[PDB]
Amino acid sequence: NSNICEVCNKWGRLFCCDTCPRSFHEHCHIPSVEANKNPWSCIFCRIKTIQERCPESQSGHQESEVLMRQMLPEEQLKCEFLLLKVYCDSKSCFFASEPYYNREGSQGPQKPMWLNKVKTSLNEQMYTRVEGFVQDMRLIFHNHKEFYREDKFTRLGIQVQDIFEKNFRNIFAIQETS
Ligand SMILES: [Zn+2]
Ligand SMILES: [Zn+2]
Ligand SMILES: [Zn+2]
Repeated sequence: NSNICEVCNKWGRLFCCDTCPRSFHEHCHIPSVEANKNPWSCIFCRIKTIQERCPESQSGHQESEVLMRQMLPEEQLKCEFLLLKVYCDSKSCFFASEPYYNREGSQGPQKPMWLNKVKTSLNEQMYTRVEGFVQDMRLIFHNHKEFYREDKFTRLGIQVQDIFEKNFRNIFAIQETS
């Protein structure tokens, strides 16, 4: 197994996947690494199994159809994995914890949102459709763009949104377009 966490790239108290060489901090994995379970398979491995069981699941889909899907166990898992792929980028730090807004010439968003809030919402099964999770994720970056205006810091929102959107298209097998 790797000697650094797959998500934050640090050493520490690491749990090792039994079916792949990745390792995780307990609360870096999503869901948090399960108490017992021998063997244990990481989210990467669990997603790869879904694909392998249903190869046709990789054919292209329309985003509108994916969004309306109910959050059954496979869709729950896919959203957890997509959230984890965002935390994998170091720039996610800016969006992880609860923000506050006090900048001359700007007003804070009406509905603040942040990664750890989405993480709790998934854990608590608060989303009934994929659409709920995707709307909160996109809200994080939209709030950031609106608040930071012409400050160059706006670009951090564009960057992490791009990581979200690429991973969304991969994980949910969105039909490729020009
Ligand atoms: Zn970690
Ligand atoms: Zn694994
Ligand atoms: Zn199948």
